[PDB]
Amino acid sequence: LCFGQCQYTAEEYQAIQKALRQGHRVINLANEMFGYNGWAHSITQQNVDFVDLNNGKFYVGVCAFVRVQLKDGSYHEDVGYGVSEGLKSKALSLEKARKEAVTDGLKRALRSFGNAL
Amino acid sequence: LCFGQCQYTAEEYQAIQKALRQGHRVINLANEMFGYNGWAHSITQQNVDFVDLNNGKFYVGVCAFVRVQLKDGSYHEDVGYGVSEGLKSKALSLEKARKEAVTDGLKRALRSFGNAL
Amino acid sequence: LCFGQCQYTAEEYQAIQKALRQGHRVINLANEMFGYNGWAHSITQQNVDFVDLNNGKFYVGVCAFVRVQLKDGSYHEDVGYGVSEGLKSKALSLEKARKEAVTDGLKRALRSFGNAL
Amino acid sequence: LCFGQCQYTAEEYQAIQKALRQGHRVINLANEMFGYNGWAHSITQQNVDFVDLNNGKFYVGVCAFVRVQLKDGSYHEDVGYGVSEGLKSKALSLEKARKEAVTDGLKRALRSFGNAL
Amino acid sequence: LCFGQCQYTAEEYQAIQKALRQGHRVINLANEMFGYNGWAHSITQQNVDFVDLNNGKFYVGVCAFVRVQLKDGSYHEDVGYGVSEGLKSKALSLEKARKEAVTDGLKRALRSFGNAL
Amino acid sequence: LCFGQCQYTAEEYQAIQKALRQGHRVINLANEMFGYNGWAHSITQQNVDFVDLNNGKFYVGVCAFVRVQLKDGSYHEDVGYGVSEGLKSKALSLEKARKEAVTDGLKRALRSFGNAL
Amino acid sequence: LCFGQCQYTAEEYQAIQKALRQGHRVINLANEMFGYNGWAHSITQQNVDFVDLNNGKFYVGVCAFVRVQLKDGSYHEDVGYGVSEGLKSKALSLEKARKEAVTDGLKRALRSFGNAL
Amino acid sequence: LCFGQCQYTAEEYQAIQKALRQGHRVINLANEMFGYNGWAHSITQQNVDFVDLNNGKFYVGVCAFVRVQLKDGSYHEDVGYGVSEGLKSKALSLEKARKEAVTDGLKRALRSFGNAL
Amino acid sequence: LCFGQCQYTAEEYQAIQKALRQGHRVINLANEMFGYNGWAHSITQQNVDFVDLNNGKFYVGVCAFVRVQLKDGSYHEDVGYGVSEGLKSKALSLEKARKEAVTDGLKRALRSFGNAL
Amino acid sequence: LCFGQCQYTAEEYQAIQKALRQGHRVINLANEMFGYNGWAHSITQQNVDFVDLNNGKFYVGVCAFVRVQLKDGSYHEDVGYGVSEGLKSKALSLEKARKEAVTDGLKRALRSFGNAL
Amino acid sequence: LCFGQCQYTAEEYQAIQKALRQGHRVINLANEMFGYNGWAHSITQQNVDFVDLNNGKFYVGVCAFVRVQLKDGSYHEDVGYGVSEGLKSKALSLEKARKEAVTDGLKRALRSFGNAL
Repeated sequence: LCFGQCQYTAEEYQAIQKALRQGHRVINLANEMFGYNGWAHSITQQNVDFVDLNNGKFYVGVCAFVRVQLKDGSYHEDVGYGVSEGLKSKALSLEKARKEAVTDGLKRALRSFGNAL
Repeated sequence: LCFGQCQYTAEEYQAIQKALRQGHRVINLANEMFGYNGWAHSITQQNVDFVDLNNGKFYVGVCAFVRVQLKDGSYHEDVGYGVSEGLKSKALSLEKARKEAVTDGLKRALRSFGNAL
Repeated sequence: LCFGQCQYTAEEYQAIQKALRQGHRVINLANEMFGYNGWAHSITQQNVDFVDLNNGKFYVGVCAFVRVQLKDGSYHEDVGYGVSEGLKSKALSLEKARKEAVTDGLKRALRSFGNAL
Repeated sequence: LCFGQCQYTAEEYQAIQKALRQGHRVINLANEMFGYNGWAHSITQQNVDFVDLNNGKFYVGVCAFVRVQLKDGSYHEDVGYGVSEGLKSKALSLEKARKEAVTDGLKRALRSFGNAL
Repeated sequence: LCFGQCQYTAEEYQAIQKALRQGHRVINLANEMFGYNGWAHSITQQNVDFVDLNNGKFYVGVCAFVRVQLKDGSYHEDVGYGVSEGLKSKALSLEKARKEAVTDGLKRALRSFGNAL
Repeated sequence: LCFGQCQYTAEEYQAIQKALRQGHRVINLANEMFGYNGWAHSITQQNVDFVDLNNGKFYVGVCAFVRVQLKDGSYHEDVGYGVSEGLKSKALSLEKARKEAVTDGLKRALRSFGNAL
Repeated sequence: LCFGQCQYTAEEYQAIQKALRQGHRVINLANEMFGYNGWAHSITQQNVDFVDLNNGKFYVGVCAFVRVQLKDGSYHEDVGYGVSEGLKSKALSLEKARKEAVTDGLKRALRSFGNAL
Repeated sequence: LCFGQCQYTAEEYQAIQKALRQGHRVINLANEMFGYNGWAHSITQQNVDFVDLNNGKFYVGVCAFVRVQLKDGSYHEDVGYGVSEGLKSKALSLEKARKEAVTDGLKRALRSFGNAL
Repeated sequence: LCFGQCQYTAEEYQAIQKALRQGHRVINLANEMFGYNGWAHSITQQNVDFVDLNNGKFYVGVCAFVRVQLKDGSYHEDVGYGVSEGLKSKALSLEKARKEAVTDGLKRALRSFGNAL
Repeated sequence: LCFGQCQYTAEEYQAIQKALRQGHRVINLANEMFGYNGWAHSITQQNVDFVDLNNGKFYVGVCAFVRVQLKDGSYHEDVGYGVSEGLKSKALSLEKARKEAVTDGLKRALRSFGNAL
Repeated sequence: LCFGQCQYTAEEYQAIQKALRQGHRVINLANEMFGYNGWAHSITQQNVDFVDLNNGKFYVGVCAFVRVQLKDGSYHEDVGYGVSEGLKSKALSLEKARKEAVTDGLKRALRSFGNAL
């Protein structure tokens, strides 16, 4: 059926659970375990907490919520934070903080499914 | 069926209830009890109560609502709070407070299902 | 069927009513009576009434609405209030008040189903 | 069927009407008459009319709308008011007023079904 | 069927119309005529027109819309007004005005169904 | 069927039209013609145009829209206005104006169905 | 069927068209042509353009949109305007303008169906 | 079927197209071509561009969008503009401008169906 | 079927495509190609960019989005702009600009279907 | 079926893919490849970034999002930008910028389907 | 079936996964792997972080969220950032930043499906 409506078989579910019980690495692990079409992730919220200028340096902090969903319908959502310090230009700091926040949120949300992740 | 619409069997329900009657640890317990696809959790609301600057120290407090849902449809929601004191940088304090709030909310919401959690 | 659509049997309903006629304790009682998947609770509204600073002390009051729902569809909603006085730090006072409000609301809403609760 | 969609039988309806023709007490009466799963109640609106400080005393007034619904679908909604005077602390006055308002609204809404209530 | 979808029988409709052709009293009359599950009422809107302080007295006026609905689906809505004068305390005046407004609205809306009401 | 979905019979429609071709009086006429469950009325909008204080007198004007609907689905909506002059107290003037506006709107909307009304 | 879903017969449609090809008068004509349950009208928008005070006289102008709908589903909407000049009191001017606007809108919208109207 | 869902026959469509290929006049033409129940028109938006006072004269301009729809479902929408100059009173200018705008919009939208209109 | 749900036949589609491969003129072409009931157009957005007063002259610019839809469901949307310069009166400039914008948008959107348009 | 719900055949899909693998020109190419009824395009968002006046010259920049959709349901969305410099009049600059933005967005969005575009 | 509802076959899924395990280049790779109708992409959010003027130079930073969806229903969303520095004109900087942000977001979102991308 369509994504979010299919169901696993007994053997497939058992194998997946056994493997589970035991950021490119985590993405590769997820693709190998669930399959390229077996999982999805999205961003539900993001905002900038503060942007401060020190003596020629920028300090930035970003928050982001990441939602991970499976083919069956189960989901997990967690928060991620990104920080950049000691940089000279605003753009690089903001870019790094925003990307790191999303990556950390994805990692934390994907850890909830098992110890392997 | 799809998540949120399936139903347990008599034997499975009895076994789950017997086991129930009796934050990585609680996550592992939940995955072992309900299964990797048997439970879900989400964040419904979050806000910053206050950010104050003392004599070189930051005090922060964060609130968060966490909703836990099962395969059948039952759900439980509870509040969690995170606090950071004595830190030097704003970003670390905010990150720690936000993550701790979500973790505490998840723990409290997952305790409502039984004594084992 | 799915949660919120199932119906009780005559014998089960009679037994539940007889037991009913007669905050970890109330949670345990509810789980024993209705079952781990037989009841649910949620938070519909919450706000801070006031935060005042006395001579080195914080006074806080919080309101919260708690909704309790059963497997059949019946529901009960009630208000709860939490107060903290004599504390030194804002964060602890707020946390205690917020949690106590939710707990009191849950207790009051769960009392409406019978004398046992 | 699900709550809000079932229908009474002729004998059950006749018995209920005969009994009807004739705040823990009213709750017990309702549970005995309709059953623990035969009625529900909720809060639709609530607000604080005024908070005034006299010579060391607090005067408070609260309004609340309470909606009572039955298994069949019939419903009744009424207003309730709570007042607190002569108290010393704001939190206790607010708590008492809010709870009393909800209780009075529930009583008034539950009186509309018959003389027994 | 569910409330708001059932239909009367010819004899029942004829008897009800004959009886109709001819605030606890009106409530009792309605319950006797339509039945405890044969009618419903609700509040759609309410507001405070003005609150004025005279030489130690409070003058208050409240408006309210009341909607009455039957089992078949027919409905009638009317306005009600409540006034309090000569009182000393704000809370009692507001409570009396608000309750009287709802009661008057219910009476006026219930009069539209026939002369008996 | 439910209200707003039923249909008339040929003889009933012919009789109703013949009678039609030819504020308690108009309400009684409508109830006698269409039946206690054959018509409905509601308020869609209402506002206060102005409140002015003359030399000890209040002048008030109110607008209201009234919608009348039948069992089949046909409907008619019209405006009504209420005015009060020469009164001493604000509350009585407002009450009279508001009620008169609704009554006039109902009359005008009910006149559109025929000459008898 | 329900209003807005029925369909005419060939003979009835032909007769209606022949009669069509050829404010109480227009209302009577419409009721005679389409039937008391064959047409409907409503108000979609209304506002006050201006209220000016001359040397003891009030000038008022009101706009209104009127929508006319038939049993089949066809509809026509048109604008109407009402003006009052030379009056002494605000309330009468406003009432007359508002009613005249609705009447003119109804007339203009009902003229679009044929020359007879 | 209901309006907006019926379909033409081959002969009727051919005749209508042949006639088409070739503001009371345009309304009469449309009623003769499509039928009294074969077309509809409505107003989707209207606003006042400007109102300026010259040396004792009013200049007004109004915009309006008119949507024309047929029985099958096809539709056409176009803009219309109305202007009044040299008038003495505001009300007459506004009325004339508003009505002329709607009429012009209807004409322009009805021209899109063919050369005959 | 209803508009927006029908489908072409193979021969009709082939003929239409062959003819396509090759503002009253474009309207006539569209009506001849698709048919009077084979195409539709609408306005989705419109606004005034600026209105400036030079030495006795008005400069105006208007934007408009035009959406063209066919019987099958295919659609095309494009922007149109209208400009008026050297005029003496505001109303004529605005009218001309607004109408020209819609016409240009219609032309551009209708050109996307083929070279013939 | 209706647009956005049909499906290609194996041979047609293979031919289209082979042709794909390899602003009037791109429009002609798209119409020849997918067909006059095989593709659609729309505008989802547009805004003006800035309008600055230099020494007698206007500088303008416009952004636009363009969404391209096919008969099956696949879609692609991309951003386009338009710039005008050295012009004398505001209207021409704005018109050119807005049209160029939409054209560039359409081109970029249509390039994503293959190398031929 | 329609896009977002179809399902892969076992052999096709296996081949796609094997190929996956291993910005025109990435677009070509995606079209070759999934097919011209096998994938889609869209923009969910975009904003300008800051626009600063240095000594004759413009510094710009843009954020964008890109959502990639497949035929089955699986999806992945990621953030992209674009920066422009050292440019002389605002328009070129903004255009380059906005386009680069979307391209980077597309690349990052498309990398999540496998190592080949």
